[PDB]
Amino acid sequence: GRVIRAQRKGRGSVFRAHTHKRKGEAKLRPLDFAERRGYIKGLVKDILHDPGRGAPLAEVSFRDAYRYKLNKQRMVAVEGMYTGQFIYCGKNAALTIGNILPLNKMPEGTVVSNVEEKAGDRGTLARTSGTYATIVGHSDDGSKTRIRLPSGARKTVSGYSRGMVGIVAGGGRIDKPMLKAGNAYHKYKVKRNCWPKVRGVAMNPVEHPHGGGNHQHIGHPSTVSRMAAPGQKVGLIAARRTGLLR
RNA sequence: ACCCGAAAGAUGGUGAACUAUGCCUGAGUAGAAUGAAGUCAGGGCCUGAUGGAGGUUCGUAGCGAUACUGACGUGCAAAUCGUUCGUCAAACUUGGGUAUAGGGGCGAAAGACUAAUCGAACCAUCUAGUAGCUGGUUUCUUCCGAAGUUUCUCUCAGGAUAGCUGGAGUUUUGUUAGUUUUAUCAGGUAAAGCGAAUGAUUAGAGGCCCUCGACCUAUUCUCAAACUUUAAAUGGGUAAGAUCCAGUGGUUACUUCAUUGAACUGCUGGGAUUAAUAUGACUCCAAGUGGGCCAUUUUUG
RNA sequence: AGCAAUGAGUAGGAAGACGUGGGGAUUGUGACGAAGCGUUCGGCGUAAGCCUGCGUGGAACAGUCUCUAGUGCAGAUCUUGGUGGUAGUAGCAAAUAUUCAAAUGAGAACUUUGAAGACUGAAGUGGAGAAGGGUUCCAUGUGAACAGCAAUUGGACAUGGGUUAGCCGGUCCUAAGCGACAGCUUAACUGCGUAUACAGUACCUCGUUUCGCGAAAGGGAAUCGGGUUAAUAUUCCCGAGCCAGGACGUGGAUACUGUACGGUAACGUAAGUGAACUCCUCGACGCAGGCAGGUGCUCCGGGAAGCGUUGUCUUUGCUUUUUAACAGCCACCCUGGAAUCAGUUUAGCUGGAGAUAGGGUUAGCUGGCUGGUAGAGCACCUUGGAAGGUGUCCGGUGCGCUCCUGACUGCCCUUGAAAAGAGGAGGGAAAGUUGUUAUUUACACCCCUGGCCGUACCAAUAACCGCAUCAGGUCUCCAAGGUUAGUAGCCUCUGGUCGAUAGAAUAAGGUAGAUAAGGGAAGUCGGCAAAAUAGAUCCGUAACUUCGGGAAAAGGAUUGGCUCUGAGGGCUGGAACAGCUAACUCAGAACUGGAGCGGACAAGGGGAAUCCGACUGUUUAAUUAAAACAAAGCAUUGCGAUGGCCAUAACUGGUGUUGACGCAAUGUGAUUUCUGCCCAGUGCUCUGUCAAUGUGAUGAAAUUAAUCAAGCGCGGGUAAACGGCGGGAGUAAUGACUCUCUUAAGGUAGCCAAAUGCCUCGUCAUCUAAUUAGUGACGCGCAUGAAUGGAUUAACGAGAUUCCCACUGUCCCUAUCUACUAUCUAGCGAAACCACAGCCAAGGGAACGGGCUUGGCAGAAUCAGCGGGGAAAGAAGACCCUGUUGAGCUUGACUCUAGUCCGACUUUGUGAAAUUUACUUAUUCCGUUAAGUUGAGACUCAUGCUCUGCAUGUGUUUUGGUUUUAAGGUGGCCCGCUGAUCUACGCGGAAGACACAGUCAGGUUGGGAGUUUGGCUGGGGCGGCACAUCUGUGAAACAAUAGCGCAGGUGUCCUAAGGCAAGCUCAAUGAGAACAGAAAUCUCAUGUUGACCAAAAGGGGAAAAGCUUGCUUGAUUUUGAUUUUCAGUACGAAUACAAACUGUGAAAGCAUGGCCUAUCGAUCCUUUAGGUCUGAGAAACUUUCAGCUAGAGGUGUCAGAAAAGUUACCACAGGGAUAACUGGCUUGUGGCAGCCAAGCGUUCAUAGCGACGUUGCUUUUUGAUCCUUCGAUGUCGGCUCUUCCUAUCAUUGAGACGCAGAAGUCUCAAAGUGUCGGAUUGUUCACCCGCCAAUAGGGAACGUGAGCUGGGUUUAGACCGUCGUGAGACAGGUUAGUUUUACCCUACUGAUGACUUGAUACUGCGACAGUAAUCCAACUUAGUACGAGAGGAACAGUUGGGU
Repeated sequence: GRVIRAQRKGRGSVFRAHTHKRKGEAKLRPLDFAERRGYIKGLVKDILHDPGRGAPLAEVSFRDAYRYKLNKQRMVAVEGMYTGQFIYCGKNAALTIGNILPLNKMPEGTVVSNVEEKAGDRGTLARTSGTYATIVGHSDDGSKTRIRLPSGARKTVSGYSRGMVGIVAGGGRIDKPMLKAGNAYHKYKVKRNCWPKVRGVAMNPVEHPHGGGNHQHIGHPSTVSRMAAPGQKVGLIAARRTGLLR
């Protein structure tokens, strides 16, 4: 018996995300008339450290098309982007860093960040610091487009989907070692409580499938099926291959 | 269901005032030591200042609790007191608010903590839960008076079954017996046996040159729970007349070569206790008991 | 009534009586005394019981026959209540402390007041709040009880009284979060809940957020001084203000063809309009560091008051000298143009994107001056018996302490809330025509109102929580002087307190605290405890190293007081001078002292190595702080959102305000250095078997071949997945090398008697006088080894080991001193425990008696101690076994199951083609403030072709501006349309008849549930089957008869090895026959069974029961009886007939399987055989079904459940029916002593020995056993302390010798005296170094835990190795882990003490008990005796030493 801390994480409660001083969900500007029949001049007013992520957020000030008021979207900041810079969102904007073109306008070989999976998605792919999705090639029409993701994989995507030209800022922030436990602690405090992880072998055979025994060993295969239930699925899940790569 | 007694199970609720962890908003922590980058000068990268970094060191408050296996141990105290000791600007300490609840939580992981309750909290109920196991079980006299053995049993600390025992009814008195005698059988122990079989065993004799041998013939030493020709004592069986003996007729699908037999029956004779001694001899219902131990002789490891 | 015989009794049965509460019937008693109770007034009955005198009592009760029951107590660790002994006992001992007088009172160690003396010692025991408490606050009064002595006192008791707000808080806002709306789930209970139609009577034009709760520490309108009450105050009063809302009035500003002016500017002043809408600011924010300035505090000096000291000195020491909120006034611009760069901080920074400089503007604090304001407050003086006065002044100082501000510098894979509310700006909507106007409601003054609730007190060594007035715990603020680096320690001022039962003595033993000559760990498991070191300055500092460290390494010297000298600033008037003057900081010298001086306080012991973990960090609240957890680094795994992992009954959520430099799931554990081989096993993963449905055939119909998903098979990959990694001979003592059997691969690099090596205290060095320890090597390593990570490693450690120096009372070896105790008194005053009690020896006994038997004995009553006994107390043994008792955990146990994968059907419609791919409306997903979609059209320029063309086509992109309440054009008499195109009401996309969902079907599913995990048993377990069953023996001559006794056997075999008849004779021996023998085949003679009969062993058998041939199937059918086990049940096996039908033989007969004794199976269920059979209950026919009778399918635990582990995290009921200790019986084994005489002993059995044999003793070894103990006798060893035994090591006196002397060996009387210091190990033993006269062996519950110790063993944490798939296991190793109570009785040791032919006093006697001395050496005797020589004694005497 007893439920494993793998299983307790879905329950919510104490494993929820620490969202409080985070400064708004980062997105592209919601698909307008203006963006898809021409373009709309943004102005970058601020650049902000959002806590619990590597990327900066640019805060951008568009004029509203219909009312007198002045709107404000917060993007994930492509690097080479400064306070005072005009961004130009839309279909008929130039291919330069900052700007938010649809993917069919971008000529292949282009580096793109913060890309929309669907049309009007607001921007899902390649948002983490340093990353980008490169364009491979178009359709005959310009309807659909190939992209290569930060993983490796190759994704067909609608051409009327859009993203920012250039690489996301905060590039290469894993090349340092955190020397201290303290520096790990300050990292995961402003995210969820996922730290410190206890090894399941140290636990008793109640609390985990590995734990127990007069020597500190696992005792059955660490590799486990996709078909196994909640609370079996620990260790190496559905693994094609094990051991050191080459 | 004679009375009292579990470890547990389930149903429905109450708790984070202690503690575990997250979140929001507040507060807190002398004085020393060491002297990182950066900067300034002088000398040809060295020398001197400057500077004030660190999950750095010494050490207050605060958090903690190593040793004395000190004191105390019907305590001041259901965890305290003394001297000593760990850490002290951080993965730190801490108030209030808020989130997580019982096969659930929370866990820098000890099965820890979750109101002195934790290898599954607490409260009430199902519940007077079940117990082949412990402990108790309340007046007097009178009469009779056991068993620890048989078989079957997931049986070996229990049952069922028979026996031993009591009570309630009857049948009934030349019939009973843990005994001998008279006559007749069965038995293979004790002893005895090997110049009897079978098996074990010592000793010599007498049967082309030896030679111990061979084997044979008559003798000899000693033996046997799983060898025996022979064979006691003590025990065991049956019989000793009225539920008998004889003579004669009938019945019969049996039996015979045949009223020849066989068994059963009718009648007619013969006979009253036909060895000793003593002496009146079913049916029902039910209890307790099914751990036994000892002694003389026999006897197995 | 008579006669005779008889009379024990637990468990148990039956019979007759006695007694109790009520009902029915009947006979009665009683206020002249009922019931009950007490009693030496008594009586009766075998007894249960009954009757009754006397006393008390005051109202109901009894006898007899019946009916009825909540009907009889010594026990239940029974229940409730009451009461003892223990006992006037344990005890009231922390927090330094009280004393004297007077007053009050019945009464004073304890109340109050004074005087002294102490403590607290501003991170206070002080002054204020919160939580919690709830009247404890204040006054007056008091009989109890309470305040562990007292009490006149009180937080007790009683009767009264007390809490005043626009400004102090709540109230208002929103945070983490939480309730509800729309709906959505569910039978509801619940659970989810950001979805929705939520200003200018009438006319327009706007319109995206839903209501509320959530902070007495976050945000926020405004308050301060003095006085006042027995108890309240920023709340009352006096005075001085401020804020929110709303406002009259008089007098000023400004405008009147339209909202003030000034300055070059930064910006300014008494005023100086600003609607909709929009943007901005404040509210609004981290930590560390130093620097500067300020408040308050502390400090030094002068002046004026009062006070203190005065034998002596002292222009002296101390206290007071204060000023509130509120109100007024005291970075940026211009000129200019920088290199010979300049300005500037403690630190760095700043500057042609305009520095220095000169002149301005602005921000500010808790700064200065005046008002407030001296009238108040404070300190004094004089008249009244409360009136009136003077004074309150003027300056310094600082790395000082406190809090605040300011600008800087640094740190982060950490970047440090929101909303209410207040204001600004852009915008220009409105109004206003020189007067009742109109903007000013904060232009100045004036006027009015401010609700509701909290408000006392404690906030802790007595108001809270711990059952309590409990040495415990519980958030915040302020924080003085001296010493010092210092909020350290030590002493003090303000404020607070003396509350903690006292007095007397000063025994042992305690508790804490001191000190010890000589030696210096010899003590001990172990340096445990305690010592020693310690501050500052100057000098000096290694191995090793990740170059940062190690380092305060190690190792040295100095320090006090007093008198001097030198160096280090600031402000004034213009070569540097002249005046005035202020810090505590360094350096050095002289002198002086009992050589002291960080003088008290405070304050590291050090060094050399090994093991583990890198480090800081964390942990088992109340036995485990570590080597365990974590950690950074390293590596693997899954996942591109219709997704990965996870929650949910459902709806739907978490990760996710997320997107691979990410989230999720694992394993290793910094750095350095490496991570070898194995894919057969078990997992994981990659591309024949065969369910439901549906289809087709058969038959009257129910029923009864193809097709056939996933999975499993088949075929690959994968070890930083679980894991695994060999033997044997020969060969130059050794085996480079050759051969051989075998695995998926055969342990590679490394490392080792390891925290891992059984043998093992391994072997060789080293440390030691001596080492089961430590270190360094050596490896056939029981059982090392590579991210189950291998080998290292600086720094670090309340970690585990060893050695050295220093230092010590740990030790030799104990001794003294201090306080509080114990002790004695006054007052107060428990509890555990208690069958009855308390002197021993032996005996027997349930095998270690306080009681019993036989002895020794035995004299009141008491006090202080002590730990031998009471198998003392504390707990229904936690070890072990039993139970058809559990629970936690595991899995390849049995039965399932959430989840998931897969197929079918519904959802499910419309098309097309020969299963594929078109449609869109079901259904699904995403986005938007549902704003611009579909198809046509022109507006501008533009690549440019022809002015008008199809179009391909674009138009804001040059700068951190602005874009809102449209202008224009044009029509209605002041309001419209166009500008701003028509189109069709599809908000815009993505997917789409597939997903999803519902119901069935199949696979997977310790994630989870429920359950099980035999018995016998010289304890259980392992082993075995004694669990069904046969033979022989045990077995004691009928029968019966046990053990885990003995020797063996069975789960079959066979159409013949069954049946019958006939013929024949077998094993073996003897003598014979070409090839031929020891064995072939043939022949005669002899052959009592010596062969053979399917198999164990035993019976039985010769014209057979054996062998060979012939013919056959009785090994058939129908059911009963009997025998065997036995209950006289069943099964099985067998026997004897009956009624059939066959076989063989001439026939008699024989044959119902084997010549006889073993060779096997209920109910239920299934299955087949039999009948013209019975039933399916409305009636026929006819499939299927149910029956009746007889076989088979099987339970071997064999009279017949369907079944794996583990628990050291454990639990319950029990068990001495049953193990691990002592004790008891036994004595194989161990130990000790005899008897015989073969030989040894030059010769000689016996001086001394003693083979082959043989007889005893012992309970100091170890077994064997299970009697005692499981509602507990505290399981090793050491220390301490006593006594006993003799089987004598030494000492005394002898005897014998292969005894010359010396030295010995053997034996007798002998237990009087003695038997030691150390190294290693937990040791008991052992083995060494040494001494000595000698270092003998044993017992006393394997003496000795309310005597200690806790090293070992034997709980819970953790590590290694081997075993196990795992949880876990180990008589394998390793480290960390609570040792409770005496005050009872006796015993022992000490203390008083009643009484006896009187009192009292002194001197004595000595029954009896206990005993104490014992060893060695030197000098002479003596270089003598004796001896061939070497060597070499003794007694008496003398002198010392040990214990």
